[PDB]
Amino acid sequence: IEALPTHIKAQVLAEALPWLKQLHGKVVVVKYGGNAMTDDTLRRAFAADMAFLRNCGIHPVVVHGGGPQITAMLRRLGIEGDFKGGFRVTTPEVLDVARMVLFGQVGRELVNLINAHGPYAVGITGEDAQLFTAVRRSVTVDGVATDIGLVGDVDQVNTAAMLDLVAAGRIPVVSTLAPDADGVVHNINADTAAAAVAEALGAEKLLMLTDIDGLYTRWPDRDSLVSEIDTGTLAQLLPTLESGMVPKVEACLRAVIGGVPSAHIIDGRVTHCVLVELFTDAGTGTKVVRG
Amino acid sequence: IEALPTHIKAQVLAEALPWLKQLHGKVVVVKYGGNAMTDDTLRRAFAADMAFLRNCGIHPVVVHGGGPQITAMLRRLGIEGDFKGGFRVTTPEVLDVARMVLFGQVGRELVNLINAHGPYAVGITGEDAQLFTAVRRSVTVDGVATDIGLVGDVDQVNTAAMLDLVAAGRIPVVSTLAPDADGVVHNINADTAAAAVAEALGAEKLLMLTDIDGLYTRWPDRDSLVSEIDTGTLAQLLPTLESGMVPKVEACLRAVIGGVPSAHIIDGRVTHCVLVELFTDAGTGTKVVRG
Amino acid sequence: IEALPTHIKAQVLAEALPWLKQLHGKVVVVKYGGNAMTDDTLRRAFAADMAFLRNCGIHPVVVHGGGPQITAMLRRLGIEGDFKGGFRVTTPEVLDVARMVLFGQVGRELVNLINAHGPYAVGITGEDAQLFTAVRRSVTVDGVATDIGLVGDVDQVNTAAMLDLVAAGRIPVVSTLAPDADGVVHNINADTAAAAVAEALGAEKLLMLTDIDGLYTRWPDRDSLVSEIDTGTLAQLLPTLESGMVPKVEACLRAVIGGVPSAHIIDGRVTHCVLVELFTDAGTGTKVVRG
Amino acid sequence: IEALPTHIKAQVLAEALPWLKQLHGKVVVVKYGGNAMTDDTLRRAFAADMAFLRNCGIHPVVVHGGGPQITAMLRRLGIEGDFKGGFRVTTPEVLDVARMVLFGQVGRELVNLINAHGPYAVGITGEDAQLFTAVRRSVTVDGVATDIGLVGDVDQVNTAAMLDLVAAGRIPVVSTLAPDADGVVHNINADTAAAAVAEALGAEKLLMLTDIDGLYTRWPDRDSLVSEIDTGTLAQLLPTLESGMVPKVEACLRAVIGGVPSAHIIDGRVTHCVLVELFTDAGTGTKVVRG
Amino acid sequence: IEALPTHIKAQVLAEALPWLKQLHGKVVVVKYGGNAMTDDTLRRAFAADMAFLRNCGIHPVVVHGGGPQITAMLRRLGIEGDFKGGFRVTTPEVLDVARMVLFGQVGRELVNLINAHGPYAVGITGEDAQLFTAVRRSVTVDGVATDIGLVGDVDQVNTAAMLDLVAAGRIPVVSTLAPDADGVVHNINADTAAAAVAEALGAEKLLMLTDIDGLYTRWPDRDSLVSEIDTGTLAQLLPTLESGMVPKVEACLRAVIGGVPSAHIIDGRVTHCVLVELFTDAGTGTKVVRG
Amino acid sequence: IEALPTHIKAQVLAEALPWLKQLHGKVVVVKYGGNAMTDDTLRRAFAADMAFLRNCGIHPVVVHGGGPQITAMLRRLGIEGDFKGGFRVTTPEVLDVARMVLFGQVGRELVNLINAHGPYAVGITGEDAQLFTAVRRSVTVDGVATDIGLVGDVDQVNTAAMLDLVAAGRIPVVSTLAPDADGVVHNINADTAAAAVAEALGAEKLLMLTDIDGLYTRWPDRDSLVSEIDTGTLAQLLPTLESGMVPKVEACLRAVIGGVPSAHIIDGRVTHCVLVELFTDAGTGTKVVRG
Ligand SMILES: COC(=O)c1ccc(O)c(I)c1
Ligand SMILES: COC(=O)c1ccc(O)c(I)c1
Ligand SMILES: COC(=O)c1ccc(O)c(I)c1
Repeated sequence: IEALPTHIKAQVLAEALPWLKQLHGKVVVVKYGGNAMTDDTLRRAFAADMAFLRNCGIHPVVVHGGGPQITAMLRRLGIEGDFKGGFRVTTPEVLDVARMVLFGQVGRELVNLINAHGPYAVGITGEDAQLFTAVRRSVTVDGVATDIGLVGDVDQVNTAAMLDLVAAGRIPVVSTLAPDADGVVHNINADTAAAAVAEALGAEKLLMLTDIDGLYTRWPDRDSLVSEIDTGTLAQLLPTLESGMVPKVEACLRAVIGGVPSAHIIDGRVTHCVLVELFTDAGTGTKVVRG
Repeated sequence: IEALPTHIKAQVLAEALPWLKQLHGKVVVVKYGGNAMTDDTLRRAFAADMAFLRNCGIHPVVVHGGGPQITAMLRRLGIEGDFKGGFRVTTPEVLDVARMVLFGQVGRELVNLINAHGPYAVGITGEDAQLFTAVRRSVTVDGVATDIGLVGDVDQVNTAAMLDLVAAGRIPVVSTLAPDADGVVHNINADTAAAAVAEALGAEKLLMLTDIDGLYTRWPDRDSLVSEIDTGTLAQLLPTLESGMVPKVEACLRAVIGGVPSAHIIDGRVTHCVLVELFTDAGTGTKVVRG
Repeated sequence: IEALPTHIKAQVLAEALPWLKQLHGKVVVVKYGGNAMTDDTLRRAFAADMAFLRNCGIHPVVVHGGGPQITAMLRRLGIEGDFKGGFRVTTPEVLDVARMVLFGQVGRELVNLINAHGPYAVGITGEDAQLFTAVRRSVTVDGVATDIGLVGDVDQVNTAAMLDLVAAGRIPVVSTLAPDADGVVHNINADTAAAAVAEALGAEKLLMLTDIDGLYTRWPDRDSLVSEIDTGTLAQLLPTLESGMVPKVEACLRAVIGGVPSAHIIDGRVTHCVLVELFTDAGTGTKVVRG
Repeated sequence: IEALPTHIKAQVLAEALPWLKQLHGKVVVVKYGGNAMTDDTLRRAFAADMAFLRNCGIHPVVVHGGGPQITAMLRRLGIEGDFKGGFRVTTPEVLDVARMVLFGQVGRELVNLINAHGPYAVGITGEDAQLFTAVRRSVTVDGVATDIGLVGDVDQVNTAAMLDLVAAGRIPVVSTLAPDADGVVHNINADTAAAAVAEALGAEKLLMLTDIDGLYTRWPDRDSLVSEIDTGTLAQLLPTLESGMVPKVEACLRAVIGGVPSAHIIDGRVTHCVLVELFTDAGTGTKVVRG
Repeated sequence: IEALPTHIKAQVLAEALPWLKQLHGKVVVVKYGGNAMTDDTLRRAFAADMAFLRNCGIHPVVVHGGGPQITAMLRRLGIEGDFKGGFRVTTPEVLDVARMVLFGQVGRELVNLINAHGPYAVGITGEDAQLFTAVRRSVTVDGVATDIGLVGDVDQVNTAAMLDLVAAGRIPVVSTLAPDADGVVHNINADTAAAAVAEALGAEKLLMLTDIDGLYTRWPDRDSLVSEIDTGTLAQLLPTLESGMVPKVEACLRAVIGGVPSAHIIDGRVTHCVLVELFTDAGTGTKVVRG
Repeated sequence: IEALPTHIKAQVLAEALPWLKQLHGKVVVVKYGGNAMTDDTLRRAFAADMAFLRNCGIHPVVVHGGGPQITAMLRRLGIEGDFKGGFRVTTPEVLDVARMVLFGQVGRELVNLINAHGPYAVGITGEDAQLFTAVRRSVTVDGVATDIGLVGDVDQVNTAAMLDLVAAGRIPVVSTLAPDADGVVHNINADTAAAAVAEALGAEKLLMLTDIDGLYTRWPDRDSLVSEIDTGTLAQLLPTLESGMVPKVEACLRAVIGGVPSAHIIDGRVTHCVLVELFTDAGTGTKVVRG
């Protein structure tokens, strides 16, 4: 820990200066999911890292999901699911559970972890002050698209009140639930949502915390791994990717095409992954830029 | 509805003018519980009334409880309670349920009901931006006081960020959960809490929505009912009151002694009770002032 | 007064909520003339109504005339008039009298009536801080137009300083006198002027207080009366109207065509007419919209 | 006009610099009466001088009277006066005439004269936005004091809204009429009033435009004239002064004792007297300081 | 000094009022060189004149040169010059001397002279907060252009931070040294620079303090002197001017064509020349306007 | 450089978080002298470190000296010194040289080094906008105190305009020259000055860049070195210190007693010493706190 000469303790800090300039006064949207939210030691480091950005004058906006904890509460409550394709149909009953688990349990832990370093985080959904709206989403079941309930994409973002909040010195911890135009609340996929917030707010970077080292073009060839890719190439390769990392990837493309400078798929198993990806050239992840 | 001559439609409005002057630019804390939150028609009217205040330039702050809905989720989850006196011991397991039911279910309905009239409500607990803190509370079991878990009173209120919020045009819908000084979240009794917010913010009025016509000194003598009372008399009469209305009453006294001009115990069974109590001399409730 | 059940006292208030939302933060120009300014009881109610709007966060701007009081001072002073058509020629002598009666008598009563409810009203003419200018107006005598002295229409409005004033929480009570480009003060017809202010300021509504129930297309067929009309129809019907209500009508059309959402011709004999027309669907008057 | 070498045109300007520093950003109250308001050439110069101060960043506040023009309108109207001592009893009838002559005639000329140089002046009385209040004043008739109607001294000044106005770049032209606490408007002596405004606003200087060269201790010994005097000496000499200059003098003492640095009694017959007194050491007037 | 009747002391002041209106709230760039900076009495008057403008609410920006004092320090240091044409080649050694003489000696005197009247002046070069940049300049030696070292014209001006400074009440005293795009500091000709600042800031007037009465078209015919000229005529006459006044003239044309209303070539031997040129019609100088 | 595992690249950054919280939004005064200003590689790192603080939202204020460069210019100019004790008498001739070397050479390098990372630094002396004043200082020659010319201590600091500057996002690079009350400029010892600025501005930390590892109580016993000390002990030990480090030490005590939390004597030979001392527990220097 300290058997490390100082002369180079100084050097690692001093090589963060370019990215401190790059990110000073800018929005950085961080999608936070996977194991980064399961292990206590990683969780506290993630929190402390949000504190870090905010004591450098960067404006983080956290967007979290919560698949597994939702399904655990549904079984605990004995709510039998219905499944079309692999998707659970989101009934009014399911929606209310998703809402109370995402907003009243998962988001609360992150808010309390970040607020140990200061009065920074505040939790919100699209319902609070109409910050964002949803629009119902059908999924393609297998050729035919069909309805799987009250799920949707982010429809509109109140960019104004959002950047009021972070300029006021606050870290928004977002739960991806939103009203539609008639007031009916839908659950939104947190990867998609994070790309939609990042684009609305003119974020400098989208950070996608995933449980993989990075994007392998030829999974699992160890050296197929890639550290940077354009949108156009990533687009043509999208249909050849593993099931779970497809949402993290179209989020990246919809954001970078949407004008975000770069989207990053990083390893949420590395402790302090965001500090590594933002202020260090030794990034585990993969960068996505337009092209 | 309209078989009412207009010449007096005009008169009822014009007699709201004194209380519009009294309340323009001021904080009004409304504790919202009882049946006012059970019946849909009353609920929508309560929401529309919060919208009303806010389109007159009054600054409402809603504080809600949720006893019955909490205990319903505990039984649904099969969490066996422990009971000292009549109090349920609030385990870490119970606390997390209280939190997710108060913040992720009950507060969400009120936020969505108010936001049908505009981007006004935002939900918060004392955890968000450290708005308020708690301090653990023992209750007197029966002579001896003893511990009944993670319950406490409101400890400190960030008056500053709170009045920033309402001046920004927002209606805070508060869930009474708060960190203590070491970050551990307690459940706070929503009547107490509402008196503590009202005092911190320099509210003009505390409104206590209860399921009774008003305070009867000699329950149930029909004419023992009283429309106004001082603190000192109400204090001496406190030990002679029904079990459930004692918390609504010491909240009133701790607020009015605390410098709030008046606390009001009103009938949440009357539709639009807050509009009646605030802009009309035909108030069902009972007013509490210092003396 | 109070033999009116409360359950419906509550209902009349709660049905003002849509127009409180419609009018919150907006300009409402009220032309104030006729009997509304002759009877003390109506006058005090008009004042209290301006106070009302301002304690709901609406921004009233009052524009008053004063034909009869001017001619009374001219006779009291023994100033013999000259008359072309039915118009009095406005000499420098007449102008100074009009000015001192409109600004130093009539406007002063309204300012003092409104200021019994608070420091709200301030009187002004177009001369103060160059708020508006005039341009001399000839009238068509009977085929030929000819000069009838220092009378004119509103030329330019300093929209900026005007909306500074009402955002500063003030109710402007305007006397319709204005400099021309060379500094010479003209009298302006207060109906015209009110339409010109309303258009300049982006008012939500123009309210024209008149001494009639509303606009009768076939005066005096009792049922020719109409509650709403477009500009285009009202235009084609303008040449068929009574002598005194023509100015109230072209003011309405020049304002609504000018982009004001609606102009209203209301009964200033009804006590609290503006409260009835603004927050109630039982409006005596007639609404004018574009078409 | 120009047969004046420039080398000294430069010198007179450059010797205004100390008083530009002294007066930059400060309030200067100017009481404006006497011949300064009767002759057109002097009047225009007075106006242009107010424009001058305001284009140097000084904050002038003009306070005018109007004895003779009031009595002319009373005779024109055939209102017979009643006289106790030499004072006219101010009936409700007289008050309304005073008000309409001061505010609707006299103040209007000054506003239009100043506004030829820019949108600067705005007229006001104590009735507008409750800027100042009056309190009824009895005068000592001759030993015994008695009532002479609705006349009073300035009671309270809304210092706040007043300095809002001049910081907003406006020159207030004040008519000395004010409500009392029950809303009844009194006429206030414009010398007194000017001392009361100056003290309330923390004026740097009070300027009293009078029709005399200055204060002669032994009128009419030509060399009894004095250019500067303390309060205490001026106090002891007050009972030995001419009838008309006593009000100009107790105004001076009540202001300078009230904390205004200096009061000045200047010759309103000199063209541009205020420019001479403020930016030149060749002042005709007499300075009053505390002592 | 005072044997000058006051009645006309008043008149000279009152004839400054139009130019006080013209210049209130505007930028006036004054290039300050020649004898105006050599004689102590003229220097103090120049300073006091900058103080003057700033206590009238004008925003002066001073730009100074310093040819002779630079060459004196080079000889004092024994730095042998190299000369192409009549130009000294500006070596890194020469540049550092120019910088320390212009910024650390010449500008310091002016700052301390102006700050005797108040905390107004602040010295700056283009290096401070990157206020302006330079671009290297070759001069035409005699037909062929060639390099004469680190000299350049003003490249870009941070108009924003510049007008922040003067609105903050400060008088910038500029030394004409600026970084290029790679950070290398060049010396800039102070006449050119002053025209470049004036254009960037939207100055009302450029004042060029020169050691001549004005521009003589046929030097030295006494009556060839001219008080006003357009750009187009001045352009065609530029190749027929004396060696030293050519830079003062193309500065004038590049500024007035650049949109500055007028450039003025004035006599810095006249004491208080800027006060004479700005607030008096007896200007020694010559005005340049577009045409 | 990169043969350093990342897992601990992450760790060194994450251990800066406490001092980022401690220093966010605070003033840090850095005295910059010694070798830190002689070697190019150290100089650029010092600059980049000031950039660092400013892209974390810390407010650095640099105070530099320049003994050796002054004496070099005096010899280059052939100015013979006069010496009382070991002190050079500071003649008007010497002062002007000190001023032009400190402000026009030394401060210019630091400004240009910092401005390679952004428009941040601005140079100033106490002469600019009267930011600080001096008061002449005699030194005790050897028992008797005597005059050694225009040298003094910092007299008063305009705290207001100073913190305006850094909140405006600027890094002040201060040259220690200041006017006295009569406008005469003195040279101030840059260690003293830095303690005086730090106290005036409520700095969080004073950083004293020195050419020693730290304070040795028993120089040169290698282990007499100390990492933290109180004021009271340091006071009693002051008379037993080496000649050159006495000024760095009484600056520390006058600042910490003056209410600065801590003063630090650090090794300006270590590259990036300020980054090490501020964001790392491996500090070479010695901390001074009150006691
Ligand atoms: C626009 O929304 C807000 O301002 C907001 C929402 C939730 C909060 O906890 C807080 I503090 C502010
Ligand atoms: C732009 O005009 C004004 O601001 C104004 C005019 C009259 C007043 O009585 C007041 I207070 C403000
Ligand atoms: C943009 O530059 C400045 O704000 C500035 C520069 C130098 C100063 O002495 C001062 I005070 C402000």
